[PDB]
Parts: sequence; structure tokens; C-alpha cells
Amino acid sequence: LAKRIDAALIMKDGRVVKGSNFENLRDSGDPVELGKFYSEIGIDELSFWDITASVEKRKTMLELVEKVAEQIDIPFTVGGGIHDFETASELILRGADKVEINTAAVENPSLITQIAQTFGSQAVVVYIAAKRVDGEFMVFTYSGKKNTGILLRDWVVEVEKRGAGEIVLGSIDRLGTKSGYDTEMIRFVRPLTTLPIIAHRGAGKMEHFLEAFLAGADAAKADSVFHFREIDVRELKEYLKKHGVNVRLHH
Repeated sequence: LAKRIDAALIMKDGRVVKGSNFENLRDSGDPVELGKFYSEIGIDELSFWDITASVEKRKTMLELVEKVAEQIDIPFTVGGGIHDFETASELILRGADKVEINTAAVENPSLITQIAQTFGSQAVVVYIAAKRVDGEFMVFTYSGKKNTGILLRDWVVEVEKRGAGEIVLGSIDRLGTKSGYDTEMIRFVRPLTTLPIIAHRGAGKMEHFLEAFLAGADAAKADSVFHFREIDVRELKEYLKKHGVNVRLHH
């Protein structure tokens, strides 16, 4: 399949955290307007991550999903504190194409299977945050605070066995950096799974996306480099096509 370019948006209380630099938008911090714009200029899929406070979170995420499904015609994923099947279900039914889970999946891998059995594997995205510790890739939960002691190698295989549809591979060793995606980590995971691999963390320039795809990623996700206009999405896709990457340009 064509390589995918994904834009991630962090949100809180229905607002894009730290907004964006697109002066042309009516509200540069509105996730619906920003997402529709990305879909117009060439983003392939959107992912929304919510960090709203606990008492308003459930209704806030449902309203978000409802609004973006109305206005956007590319697939989108929703995530952020999704801990059980009922929460995932009502978000998909309200409009999301996919849900993203991480900590709750590590603590109860059967949750992956639970969601897939009603919504299909393609609705389940598992985010794996990994980091080198004493020479081994380890899986971390709770926003990177807990070394689970689980080897990246083992968790990737279990995630696929449990029925996930795709994996986001986030390198904690690259967060906040602009030196490139963790291509060693991507190459390490690639032989272990047939699932689509979405690269995350470290992107700083268009060449980093080419590197990630050469490493075996099926998609590359980024956020601030797009929102603050360090990389133009249309230029990025033209650059990748130029150098041989296959990218795309109900009763």
C-alpha cells in the first residue's frame, strides 16, 4: 500500500493544545477546522489524543468525535485514557474509525481482542512507547513513567496475536528531538510483525520521513512539525514521490 502521512493533534477541553500557526484559519486552535484543513492539503489520516480532566472527559471526547466525523472524509483515530470496551465502543459508534490504546492494553491484553471482536482488528491501534534500557528495547506505560520490564520484541508479537490492526511505534529516545525517527527501532520491529507500523517521535525535516520509510515504516506520524509549519505537508509528499516513495497525491 501507499505510505501514509498522519497528523496527530493533542487536545484538552475541545481545544488543540498549543494550537497551530495557520493564520488563514478562523480558529487556529479548533481541532475540527485544523483537521479538515489537513485533510484538504494532503494528510492521509488524523489522530486525536485527549487529555481533558476526568469529570468532563467522556462527554468531551464524544462531542469531538461527532464533530470531526461530520466534517472530515479521511479516517481518524481517537485516544487518551481509553480503559475499557464500553468507552472504545461508544467512541467508534459516535464516529471514530479507530481507537488508540496503550497502558490499558498492556495491563489487560484481552481488551485488544474485546474491541476487535465487535469492530474488527482494523479498528484497534496499539501505541507502543519504547526505550533502550541496558541494551534492550523496553515497553513503558503511564506516559513513559513506568518501565514494564516487558521486551518490545515480546509485546509486538502479543499485540498482533491478540488481534490489533496496527502499531504506533513511539521512541521515547527521540521525544522532543528533531534528529530523525528512530530507524534502528523501526528496523528492529519490522521482521516481528505483519501489521502496519506507524513511526512516531523525532521528525524534524522531510528527509526523516524518507529514512523512516526506508526502515520499513508503513506510515509516519507527526504533530508540532506540521502545526508550527516547520514541514509543509504538500511539499513533503512531493519530496517523497520525487525520491521514489509511493505516496498518494452506506444504508
